[PDB]
Amino acid sequence: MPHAFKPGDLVFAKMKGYPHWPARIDDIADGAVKPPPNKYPIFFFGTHETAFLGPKDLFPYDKSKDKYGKPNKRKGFNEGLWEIQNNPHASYS
Ligand SMILES: CC1(C)CCCN1CCN
Repeated sequence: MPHAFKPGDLVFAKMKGYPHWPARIDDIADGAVKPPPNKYPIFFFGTHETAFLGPKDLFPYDKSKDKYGKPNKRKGFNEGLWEIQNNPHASYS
C-alpha cells in the first residue's frame, strides 16, 4: 500500500493551465526556504522550475506515465520527459 510522498519520488505534477508535467519531490537544501505546511517542493523537469504543491496535484509517475508521458508542444516538456526517464535524480542546478 502507498506511503506518503517523500523526496526523490517521481510524479506528474498538475498546475492550472498546464498539462500534467514530469517532476520530482525535491529535498530542501540546508539553509533553503521551506515550503508551506502540507505542501511539497516540486521540481519540474525540462523547465527546471520549482513550485509548492499538495498531494491533490501529484500523480505517481509509474501509474500515470501511459496517460501523461507523451510529447507536448509546451516549452521544456519533451526535455522533461527525457530527464524523468533517463536521469531523474541528477543535479539540474
Ligand atoms: C512547468 C510549469 C507548469 C511549472 C510552473 C510553471 N511551469 C510552466 C510555465 N513555464
